[PDB]
Amino acid sequence: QSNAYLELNEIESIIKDINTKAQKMHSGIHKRFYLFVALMTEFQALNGMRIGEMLAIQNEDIDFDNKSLNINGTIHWFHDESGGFGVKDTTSSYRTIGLSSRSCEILKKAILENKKDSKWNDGYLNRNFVFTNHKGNPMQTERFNKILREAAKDVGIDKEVSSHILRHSHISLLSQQGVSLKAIMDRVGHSDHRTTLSIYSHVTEQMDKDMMNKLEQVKLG
Amino acid sequence: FQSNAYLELNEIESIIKDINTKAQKMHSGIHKRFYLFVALMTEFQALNGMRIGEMLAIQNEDIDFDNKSLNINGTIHWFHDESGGFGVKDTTKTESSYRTIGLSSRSCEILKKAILENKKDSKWNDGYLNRNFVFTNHKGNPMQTERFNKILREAAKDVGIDKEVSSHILRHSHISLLSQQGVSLKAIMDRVGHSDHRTTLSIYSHVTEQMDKDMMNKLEQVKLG
Ligand SMILES: [Cl-]
Ligand SMILES: [Cl-]
Ligand SMILES: [Cl-]
Ligand SMILES: [Cl-]
Repeated sequence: QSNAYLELNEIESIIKDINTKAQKMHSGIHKRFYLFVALMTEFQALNGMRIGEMLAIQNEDIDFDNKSLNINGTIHWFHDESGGFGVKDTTSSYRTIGLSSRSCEILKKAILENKKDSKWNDGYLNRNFVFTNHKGNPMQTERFNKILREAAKDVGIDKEVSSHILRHSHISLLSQQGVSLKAIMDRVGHSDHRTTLSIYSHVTEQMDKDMMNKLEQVKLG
Repeated sequence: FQSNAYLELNEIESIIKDINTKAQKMHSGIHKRFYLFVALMTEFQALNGMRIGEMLAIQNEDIDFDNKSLNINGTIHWFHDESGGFGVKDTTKTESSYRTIGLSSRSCEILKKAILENKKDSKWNDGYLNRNFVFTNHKGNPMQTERFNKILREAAKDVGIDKEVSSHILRHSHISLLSQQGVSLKAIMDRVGHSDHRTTLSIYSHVTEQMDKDMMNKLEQVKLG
């Protein structure tokens, strides 16, 4: 839609709820799921990629020195020869975007958890994915979304929620910060431009309506 | 098109302050009046973005203080009317940039100040020919643009601005401000009119290009856990 996004503070509150669930948990498997969904929720709100793209991120795709991420495939959901579930497709939404410092922490945290489980948990088959379940597979979309809805509801948000709304939220954020439609698309990808353009329009129209309000603040004498 | 192409808010603020400071030091009531009015005009154009000719053509009846709006319906033509008033308001339709714009409280304040001063003069000063203009000299005429520019220039010099200045830069400054506030080009255009749109366009593009470059810098402030 046109109003199909969340406010930063709504998302913050979602992430805090999920982290809270993560902390009460005893099962390490459940803890990892909730921990990671919290990371993924923030990451997507802060970077705007599709969920399929975020699930496909691998260690080599990140460049922490230059604070950039190379987005170059999505998940195909079938088993590879090793039993691993979910395989990366390399096969033109391909792009390189910039990572904030926060986004880098998020990635480092994911990778740290992954090094540890790789090393200590026999069931964790490292295939170099970053956002993984306890088996080292890219987390399944349906699972991420389920946890996200449940949190959103628990937190009293009324809107329907899913990974899409997070991507939309990032587009809404870039709009509010005065980024141009073209720059937003370089970052978020040229796919589904109708939706992107629809959000851009809605937001920039609110900003225009706020014009006299902002000018009210300006006194020079 | 450049940073020399408009003024920062604080540069405008210094200019106004310098102009008012000069006004306070003056003996001649006529000179003090010019300076006081140049200062009001400088702020008003910076806050509103009209061309100087349109600002000079503002009359009491064009202002709607209750709805905080201004009706921009004419510009000044520099010739004498049949009573000897210099500068006449032209409202011809074809040179149409006519528009209604919103005024801020400060802009309203500014207008009320100028009008109050004109009322004093209209009542006491025999040589004030009252034609309802707001931004006037002591004869009741719309102030001449060169006398505004000359004072504006000296203010800029004295305050250390090393840009080329005239009324235009104030209009450009307003456009720059609305661009930094994330106002769409369509909205800017409705407020400031379509005249010299090549310039409006180039300012908007320059600023929006700056804002795009500042993207990562802005995002660095975003943290949600
Ligand atoms: Cl963290
Ligand atoms: Cl999963
Ligand atoms: Cl005042
Ligand atoms: Cl004059």
